Amino acid sequence: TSSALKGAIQLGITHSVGSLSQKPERDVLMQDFEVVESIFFPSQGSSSTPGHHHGDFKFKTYAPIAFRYFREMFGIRPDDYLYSLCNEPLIELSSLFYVSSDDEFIIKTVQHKEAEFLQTLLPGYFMNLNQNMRTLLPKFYGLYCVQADGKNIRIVVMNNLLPRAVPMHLKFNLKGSTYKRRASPKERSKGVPTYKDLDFMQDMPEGILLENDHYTALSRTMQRDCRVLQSFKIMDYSLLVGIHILHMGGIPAFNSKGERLLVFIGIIDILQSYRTVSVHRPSFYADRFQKFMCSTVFRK
Amino acid sequence: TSSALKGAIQLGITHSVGSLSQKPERDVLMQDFEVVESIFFPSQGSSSTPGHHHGDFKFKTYAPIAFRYFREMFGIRPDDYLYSLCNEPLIELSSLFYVSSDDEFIIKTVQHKEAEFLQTLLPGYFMNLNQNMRTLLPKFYGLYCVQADGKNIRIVVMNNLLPRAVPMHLKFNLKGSTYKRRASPKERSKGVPTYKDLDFMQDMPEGILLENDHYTALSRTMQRDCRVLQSFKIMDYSLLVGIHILHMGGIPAFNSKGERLLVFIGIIDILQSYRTVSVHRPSFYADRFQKFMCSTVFRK
Ligand SMILES: Nc1ncnc2c1ncn2[C@@H]1O[C@H](COP(=O)(O)OP(=O)(O)OP(=O)(O)O)[C@@H](O)[C@H]1O
Ligand SMILES: Nc1ncnc2c1ncn2[C@@H]1O[C@H](COP(=O)(O)OP(=O)(O)OP(=O)(O)O)[C@@H](O)[C@H]1O
Ligand SMILES: [Ca+2]
Ligand SMILES: [Ca+2]
Ligand SMILES: [Ca+2]
Ligand SMILES: [Ca+2]
Repeated sequence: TSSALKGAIQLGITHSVGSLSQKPERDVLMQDFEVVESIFFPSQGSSSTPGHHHGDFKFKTYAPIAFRYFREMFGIRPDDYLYSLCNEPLIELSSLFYVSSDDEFIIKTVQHKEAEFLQTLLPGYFMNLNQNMRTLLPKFYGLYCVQADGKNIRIVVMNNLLPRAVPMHLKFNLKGSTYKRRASPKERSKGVPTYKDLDFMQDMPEGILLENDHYTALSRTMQRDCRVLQSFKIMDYSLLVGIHILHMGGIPAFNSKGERLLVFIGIIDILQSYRTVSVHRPSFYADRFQKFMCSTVFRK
Repeated sequence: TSSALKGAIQLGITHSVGSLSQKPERDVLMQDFEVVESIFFPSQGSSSTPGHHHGDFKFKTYAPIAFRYFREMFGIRPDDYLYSLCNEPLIELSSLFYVSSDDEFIIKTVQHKEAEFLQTLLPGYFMNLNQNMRTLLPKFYGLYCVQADGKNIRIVVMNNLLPRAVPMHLKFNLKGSTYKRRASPKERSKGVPTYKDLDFMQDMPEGILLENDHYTALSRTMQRDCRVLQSFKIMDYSLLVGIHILHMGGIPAFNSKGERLLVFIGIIDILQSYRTVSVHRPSFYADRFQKFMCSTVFRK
């Protein structure tokens, strides 16, 4: 019964943000990042909580005020968040993901270790957001946890980098590494294949050309996201990249042949940190990661 | 030999920010707040350090990169900082203060406890600065420590709320408390008397009137600074207030009689925290502090 999770997500977020938009607004304080609040949904029902078809669950909203601030800094009006996520069926896919009917939000699960680490990331995330306004890291809208009979599933709601609205003719999941970085042929048979690194280097060996103008932003704001990531001892993150070819949100690019492109990029899987690996190893992953994307994958 | 401190301040800041403006710029990370860097000035001299008339000292710059960011967010070009402070004599006054020849910077000493607490305040300070852009808290430009033979003097360089450039006809140091809040008559004989709270309530008993427009900013951004301060368990801070009467930086106000004013305000002495006092006591100081200034001291 996946349906028992979709509903518990949808029920609880409504109750969480619903009750918040009545409380009046205030600034975020360091105190707000470690708050975790819990509301209880009996199948019978309660004075606070409506009854439902699914079984009894507690719904846990992590760091609620801080994600209110993050959502607003991101443009996510509360009424839209709630409608998109809690008032329309959720599609699965095949860590475990979902999407909104809208295709604007992605949900993902996260190991207890990864959610706990997100909580510690918040202040540095706040700092990066408020310094590097064109950063590529995940746009985190909320951290939640549904408590089943004796298990916890932990969800982080975040932004969809590749929306149905723009048609993606190429997909890539890149890391700057080579080992097994080649699309499992099971995946290679989708019409929407998310090719990996070796796949890239042969299919697109003259690269993705960028103007002297826009290539500089990338090189600059990636050096920034990599300095942020290695600071926090993070690894195994990919630069996900969808390409679209022509005959408004993304980057404009020129093809090896010369067709005009619009490239859509973002850094994903940033919650595995190492705070046995070496002292200087996450720095190695960053320097590689960046010297790759900003030489092999995008050039001037 | 106060002169031996003025010089050690001036020598070390030059060396600290001088060496920094050659290093290339990057974003602030949580890691940067706890850094403390030390450079050594022998009276003989060194390859790194010039010789001097004063005795040997180590100069300690606290959280250097974070204060570079704070200075820039505040408008303080590095060349100006350095000239003002390190390239012109420093005036004393009669905790121990100085000023720049310019009258734009104030220096103050801080107990080891207070400096150590500033270091912990940095991330919440970063958060407040980047949320409440019209906040009243001290503008901190740097935290430094000069190590004498066996003693340490710890300085925080910050902004002068009452500059010689505007003539102040009134001064006040207000807290929302009454006990001994009445200017020591020793001070009461200066031509520039910094009256306290009881002094205010009788000399200006019809208050400082403010437009419905500007009175709202104050009430709003003070409720914000007080929510920040009590969060950090801080007390004994005063709202310092200088008044100027007419016949461009400050607030415009109307007098009980009706003359047109320009009021200059700021919150000072915020480094005494309590992280024996009650759980809810710093909150009491804030609610009082604010319900005072935004009823007795400024009205609509
Ligand atoms: N924010 C996002 N926007 C668009 N697509 C995404 C997003 N996050 C994940 N995906 C899709 O899921 C894949 C990456 O999943 P991710 O690596 O984040 O999760 P995971 O289960 O931890 O993966 P891995 O097993 O590689 O560590 C990508 O190849 C991408 O196509
Ligand atoms: N940033 C500033 N701008 C202008 N004047 C200031 C500033 N800081 C301090 N002063 C002057 O010094 C006085 C306040 O000193 P402050 O209370 O900050 O230091 P202190 O020695 O800890 O004082 P106290 O003994 O009251 O705790 C004020 O009355 C004011 O006139
Ligand atoms: Ca991955
Ligand atoms: Ca992972
Ligand atoms: Ca004081
Ligand atoms: Ca004090």
